[PDB]
Amino acid sequence: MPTLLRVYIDGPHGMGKTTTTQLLVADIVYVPEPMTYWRVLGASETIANIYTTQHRLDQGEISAGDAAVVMTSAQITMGMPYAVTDAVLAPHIGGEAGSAPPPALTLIFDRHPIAALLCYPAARYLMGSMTPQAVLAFVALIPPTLPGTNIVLGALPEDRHIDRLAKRQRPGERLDLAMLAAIRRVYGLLANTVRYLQCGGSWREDWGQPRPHIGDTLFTLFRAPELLAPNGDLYNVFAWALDVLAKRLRSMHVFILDYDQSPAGCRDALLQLTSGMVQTHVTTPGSIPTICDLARTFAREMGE
Amino acid sequence: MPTLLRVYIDGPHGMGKTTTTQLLVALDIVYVPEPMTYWRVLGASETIANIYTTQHRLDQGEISAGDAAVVMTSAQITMGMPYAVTDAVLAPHIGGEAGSAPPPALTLIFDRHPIAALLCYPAARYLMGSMTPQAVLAFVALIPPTLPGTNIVLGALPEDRHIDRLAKRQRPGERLDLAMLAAIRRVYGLLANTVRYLQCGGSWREDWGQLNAGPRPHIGDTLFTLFRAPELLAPNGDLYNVFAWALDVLAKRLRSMHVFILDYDQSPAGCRDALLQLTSGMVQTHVTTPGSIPTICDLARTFAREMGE
Ligand SMILES: O=c1[nH]c(=O)n([C@H]2C[C@H](O)[C@@H](CO)O2)cc1/C=C/Br
Ligand SMILES: O=c1[nH]c(=O)n([C@H]2C[C@H](O)[C@@H](CO)O2)cc1/C=C/Br
Repeated sequence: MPTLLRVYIDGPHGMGKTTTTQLLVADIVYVPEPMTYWRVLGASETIANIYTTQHRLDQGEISAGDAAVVMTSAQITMGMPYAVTDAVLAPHIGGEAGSAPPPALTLIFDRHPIAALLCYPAARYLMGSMTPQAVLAFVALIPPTLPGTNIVLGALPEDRHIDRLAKRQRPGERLDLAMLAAIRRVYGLLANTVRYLQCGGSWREDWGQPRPHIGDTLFTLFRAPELLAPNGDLYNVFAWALDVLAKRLRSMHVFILDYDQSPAGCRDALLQLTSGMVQTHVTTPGSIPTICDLARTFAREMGE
Repeated sequence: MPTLLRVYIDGPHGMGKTTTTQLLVALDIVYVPEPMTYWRVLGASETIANIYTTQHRLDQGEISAGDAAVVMTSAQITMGMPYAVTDAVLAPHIGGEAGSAPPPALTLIFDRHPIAALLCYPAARYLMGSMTPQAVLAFVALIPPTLPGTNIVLGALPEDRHIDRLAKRQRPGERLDLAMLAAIRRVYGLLANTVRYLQCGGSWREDWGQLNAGPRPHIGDTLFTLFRAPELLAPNGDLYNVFAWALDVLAKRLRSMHVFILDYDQSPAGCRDALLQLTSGMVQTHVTTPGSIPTICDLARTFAREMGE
């Protein structure tokens, strides 16, 4: 069976992810952000909706709970194209290519399902607009990590990123620096959690508070009072959700892209990170054509 | 190599599903209750009361269509949470199908299945106007992979006996809405058909234009018919590719399930016995370790203790 190489460009927004990633593509397909689904298809102006709710809450115009139903609902719309894409792609993915020949196909996904199912929801809770239980519901629904999941997260100084973000302002966005901090922190903890997990870290054994300290992983976010029994013990439901987060993240292949550089530079770098990524076999002869079409139809229909 | 028997009893509420689940376990077996405590306090405060109140305000016209959808969707996420985590932890303990084959080492009787929270109630709420079809399809896209030996028992009870039954008991927060009752009844009815249609070779794509335990049903009698929504249709008339991909998943998820029908129009013990009879010819699965049984047993035990009653 021929091999496929899937790469998921992810990280905080405003770092130049999309720009540099189309820049290297345009055997290689680029799956963009489902902007059309966000703005029109699934609902109208989801982005605007998200940034507006926060602001009304920020300004005391709504309660933390109103911001939460809207926020939760919006996050459902946000990752819908990602959930179906993973779901349909899942059967075609086989085991890792002996890592391997040039892959018969390279998919450049602009973000992975975890952004909408884990990262953004976490950021919003850190922003006071999502319940830690809603977040934990998103985690529980995270699809099993298919082999060959290479996530490229980005690295960029804060003030440089604020400069860059001043422009990557999706339709109806608000330059919220606290959200930028929250999301940077969330993607930071995540890079740390993957390592902690890959280095043998056990959240249940470390809960009591080489490899990162549990206090520097996503597990810290869930020491939320809402998640605890009157005796301080995490409820089992929530603990089982942390077990899921743990097995979904431990098999993901993480790579870092320093965005503090020129477009051709960021782009070159990304082409560099490619040599250590895990590729896989497709399950059928028709997998490559069918995957290629999938990717081209997503772009065509939802890219904006 | 031990074998496990999983049985999810599902269907519209108010049919007596839980008494009969419990009676059956009173006759080894382990019962996994509805996570009423998660819905009342752990995940959110009075989630069921919220659902019935939100639809009401929508109905009364106090809240607006989208105001309700935003509440219904968040309420549906909370309702399904315990179901989705329990499924995710179970998954790696489930091995190949064995059949019903000798007595299983462990028998798990679940009150409802993940699709109740991620498909049925949401599809029912869509029909009630309190949810959008895009969102229902969003949930559908997140329906976890169907593990082998996924035996689902749906109930059958006459519309009238059901209404009376509903009319007698009292859920906390629930409100007698026979419009939702009919909605939930039709939805579980399309589900039953859907499984059979898929198991009879149907391809919703082949038959989209047309919109065993019996013959193959007409696509219009399956759940695919709820998605002929204008908002899911492109200008050219067909469904946008996102939504059609969601329906492919729905097909994949339900075609490997083993669905059974239990008639609830009999005494509690009658139902107890009718279900004990369907159970005999239900597909078992091996576990992935002898020690998966103890584990599985305890997971079920803790779930009950923590979220039941
Ligand atoms: O879950 C999400 N939620 C969210 O708030 N965003 C924001 C970031 C930026 O404002 C704009 C474009 O990424 O939308 C992205 C996603 C991505 C999901 Br895949
Ligand atoms: O998704 C759901 N949503 C919903 O409205 N309910 C209602 C039914 C009844 O009124 C009450 C108890 O099941 O809650 C059940 C479920 C259970 C899903 Br698992």
